[PDB]
Amino acid sequence: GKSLLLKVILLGDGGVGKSSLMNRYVTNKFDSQAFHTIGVEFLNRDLEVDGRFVTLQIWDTAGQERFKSLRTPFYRGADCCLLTFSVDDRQSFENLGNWQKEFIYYADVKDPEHFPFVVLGNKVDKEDRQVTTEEAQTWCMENGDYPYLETSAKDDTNVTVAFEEAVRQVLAV
Ligand SMILES: Nc1nc2c(ncn2[C@@H]2O[C@H](COP(=O)(O)OP(=O)(O)NP(=O)(O)O)[C@@H](O)[C@H]2O)c(=O)[nH]1
Ligand SMILES: [Mg+2]
Repeated sequence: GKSLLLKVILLGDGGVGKSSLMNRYVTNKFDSQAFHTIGVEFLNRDLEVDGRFVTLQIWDTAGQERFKSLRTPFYRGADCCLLTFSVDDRQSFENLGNWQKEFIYYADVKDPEHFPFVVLGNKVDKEDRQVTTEEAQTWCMENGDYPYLETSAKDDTNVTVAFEEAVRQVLAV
């Protein structure tokens, strides 16, 4: 019959790698000189998870605060939220709780305690990390027991796994 259509939405500070993550996963391409997203964009991607056929509709958003008004209307209907930071940007990590809360409010999330969130620490390939695997993981345990993954759009480290996990989190609810 039909594939299961699931809507996942990437949220996180400007520069973290959201569009690079979506574009690495969808078209196996990476741009070193990626330009700020100013609105929203979605790309559909087909996969099989646990021998189950899914269409993942990945919504990309502007991470910058000036474009908040453009992205917030598109949060509603998301089946999962990928809260994204960069391992070389302590502020992006510190802003996770803010992203999480902005999602729950504008997505109109009735049951936030059970809503599927996945946290991605991107840019793991880069040498000077400013945020430790341990503190990232501890935050995720303490703030809802969210699965955490370290990713690199650049090297294609854990990108497929992150998006598969988003699907698994959805199917487990
Ligand atoms: N080293 C490295 N650079 C990455 C990685 N992912 C993205 N980048 C780089 O980081 C910059 C920002 O990427 P981008 O995908 O545009 O980030 P964004 O979160 O979508 N930004 P915005 O919210 O403003 O649209 C680009 O120069 C891109 O090449 C990664 O895994 N590793
Ligand atoms: Mg972008």
